[PDB]
Order: sequence, then structure tokens, then C-alpha cells
Amino acid sequence: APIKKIIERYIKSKADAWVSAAHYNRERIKRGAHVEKTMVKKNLGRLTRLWIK
RNA sequence: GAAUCUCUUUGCCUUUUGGCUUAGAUCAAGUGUAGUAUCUGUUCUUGUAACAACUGAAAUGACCUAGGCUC
Repeated sequence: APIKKIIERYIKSKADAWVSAAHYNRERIKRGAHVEKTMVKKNLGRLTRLWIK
């Protein structure tokens, strides 16, 4: 239980950090604000995944 | 009773793994794109006799203190 719980919490944290980041990236893309091609691709992928979820 | 050895079970053991990213990407393409670099064979290359002169070289080793004669 405890170890598992801790792991869960950290993955939640990661998600929070990740999802927010993705959102930010998307916003940037929408604007037209020096997005990296690779970064944009990642955002597209990540965002797609999020949508699916 | 004490010493030791052999086997079995439990505990202990890699009853199996040292990262992240768009599962990293793709199982497709008359490709495009940028750069970096030089080659084929065919040929040139006097004799005879007489007189004057020498009779012989080289190798390493035997003597003496690189040099000097002998074998």
C-alpha cells in the first residue's frame, strides 16, 4: 500500500506537470510563438493521448 | 553425550531486467535534398700477324705492434 501510494502520488504530480506543459505548448502553437518542430509533434501526440483518455 | 560428512525443506536468493522522450519514430518513398571527389590506353631503350709491357686476382685466417711482410 504505502510504496504504491507514493508512486501513484508522484505519477499524479508528473501528469499535472505534463498536462499543464502540453496545454502551454498548445497555446504557444496557437499564437505562433517559436515552437520547435519536434516540440509541436510531441504536443500533437500528447494532446491526442489526453483527448483519448 | 561430543566431532564430522551426505541429502531434503524453510529463511536468504538476479521464482529474472539500472533512465527519459511524440508506445521516441517508422515497417512506407520514380524519392527529393544537400554536400564531397577525378579517368582511357600504347610505347622508347671488324678480323689476322708483328713489336713494346705484365705473369696473376680476390677472400678470410695463421706472425708482430689500424699498420707491416710471408703462407
